Amino acid sequence: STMPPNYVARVGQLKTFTLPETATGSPSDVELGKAMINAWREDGILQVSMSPRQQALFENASAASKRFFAMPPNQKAACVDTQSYAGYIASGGIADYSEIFTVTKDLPLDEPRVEAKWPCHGPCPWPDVDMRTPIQQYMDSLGKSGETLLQMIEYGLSLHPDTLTSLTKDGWHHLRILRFPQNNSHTDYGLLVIAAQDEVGGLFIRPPWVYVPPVPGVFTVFPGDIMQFMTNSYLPSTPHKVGLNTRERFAFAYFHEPSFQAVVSPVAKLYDGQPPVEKIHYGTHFTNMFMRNYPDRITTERIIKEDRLQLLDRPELRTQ
Repeated sequence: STMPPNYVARVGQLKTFTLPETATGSPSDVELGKAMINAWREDGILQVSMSPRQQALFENASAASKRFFAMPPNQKAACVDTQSYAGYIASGGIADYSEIFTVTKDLPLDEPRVEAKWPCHGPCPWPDVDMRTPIQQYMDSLGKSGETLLQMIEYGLSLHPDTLTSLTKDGWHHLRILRFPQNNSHTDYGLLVIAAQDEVGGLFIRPPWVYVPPVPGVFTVFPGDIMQFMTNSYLPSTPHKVGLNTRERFAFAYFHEPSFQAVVSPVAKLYDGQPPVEKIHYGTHFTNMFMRNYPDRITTERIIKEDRLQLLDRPELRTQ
């Protein structure tokens, strides 16, 4: 077993599926959607086989990840932006700290949303184009898989068409490039979390702890908090923790998210009788989570100094 030491968990026997290239509402899509829902309600997590074209993009993105983390520390620490939370975040012989490079929506300085000084909207601090192109193409392939999974959920739950896919139009998709060093419970604010890992392993989940073994050629998908809110605990939020192994581990964390301007509301079908009157504005939910997780960041201080949080109450940031 590739399980990190000093940890006690059960090995997971997850179901593996193959997503169709285009969800059309065929009887094959309805049967596949219902099978994925039962897997999420029983084990809390399922695996999806990568297409051979997606495997090439994962290898290119994994190569650009190791090339970035091989740079000197001061060259990586300079990858910070004052308008966007994307960039490098550190922990502390070779290395001994957990490093993360978040990639939010990359918008130039002349974009209307960045000119209006909206919170979290800004350029992405890429160190070079050699890292920007492969990681961007990897996010585009994960965006296609994330949308097909949402169409599977609407077909399995027999929801009205475009019930979930209409929220992710220009969605605030962001990717978290992780690196965990040698050994010598977190949540997830979103609809679906697509995670890909190497052969080292160290991912643990909590069914509705269980170790997720590394399987070549597949990525793992588990819902988050926003999915549980809309579905009335039908698809529960799966907590995840990472354990340090004997060797360095590289992994990805993709978040298929609604639009920054979209306001999610519970599904009236999945609620007995009347649904709650509560509504979550994702733009306010996203900024509140990053301002709490990264308080000492220059991005948070600028939002506080320039008082950009007052823009979250304007209707232009709530209609899309």
